Amino acid sequence: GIAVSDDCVQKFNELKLGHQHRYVTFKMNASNTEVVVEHVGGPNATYEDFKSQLPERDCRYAIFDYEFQVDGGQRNKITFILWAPDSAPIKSKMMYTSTKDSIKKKLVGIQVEVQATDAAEISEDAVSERAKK
Repeated sequence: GIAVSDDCVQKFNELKLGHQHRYVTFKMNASNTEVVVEHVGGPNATYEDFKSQLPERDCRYAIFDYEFQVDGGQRNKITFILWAPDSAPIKSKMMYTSTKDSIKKKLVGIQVEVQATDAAEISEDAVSERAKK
């Protein structure tokens, strides 16, 4: 029911098609009618730059273009992150849970999916483990 704004796609395509952003975060608009862009990370922005601003008691969506080395060769995984901390209100968790397939399906090209409910789960450690396979 919640719609996904076109700009969501648009920033996503920048990250994906032109490697313009390291990550894009998405949140429910004030009206709870659409999913909108929260933060755009620049191309050299860090993992900590993303993870540190995640709200302790609210949910978020994100796309992190996760980069790593396999035998010294460069690798990239477009990773889709569902942030849904245990402390977020029921209303919050229900809204993002119901809208996740819609956003994901519009964000063509997702290679890896992570769901995290706390600090260990959204750690770089846990996310790269998933990203490297």
